[PDB]
Amino acid sequence: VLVPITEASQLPQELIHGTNLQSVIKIIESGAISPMSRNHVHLSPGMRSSSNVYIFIDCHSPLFFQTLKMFRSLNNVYLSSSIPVELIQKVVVKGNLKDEEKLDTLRRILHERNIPLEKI
Ligand SMILES: NC(=O)c1ccc[n+]([C@@H]2O[C@H](COP(=O)([O-])OP(=O)(O)OC[C@H]3O[C@@H](n4cnc5c(N)ncnc54)[C@H](O)[C@@H]3O)[C@@H](O)[C@H]2O)c1
Repeated sequence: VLVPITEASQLPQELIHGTNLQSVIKIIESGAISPMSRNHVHLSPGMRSSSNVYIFIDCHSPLFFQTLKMFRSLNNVYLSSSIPVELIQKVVVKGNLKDEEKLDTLRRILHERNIPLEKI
């Protein structure tokens, strides 16, 4: 069962969507993190073990609850409506030597949208 999240005071300190480098490029280019198979986008308070990309949602955006409908399951996982990339606070990628070309792409699209990228 899910309960509603309607006030910023209920948002954790960070809200993270774990993914890989190929999805985060598709995410930025299509303009939104979409629920896909599931009915909601799954977010971890701050994931698949193979997730090397971490998308931080800006929990302090004045437009947060005008853009997302937010829920929380009893085991503390946050479920949301489509998240526009413009609500993305920061994208953190664990670098792999094999993905150096994709990261240059990610660097450009994120700058074009003024989303900061951090490579660890
Ligand atoms: N992703 C997280 O950080 C997170 C948070 C908490 C728990 N979980 C757990 O993980 C499972 C959910 O799987 P999931 O979160 O990987 O999602 P999912 O299994 O439904 O797979 C959807 C995939 O599509 C990607 N995607 C989203 N928007 C896209 C777009 N516009 N273009 C291309 N790709 C896009 C997502 O990043 C994700 O990799 C559940 O068991 C859930 O409890 C996930």
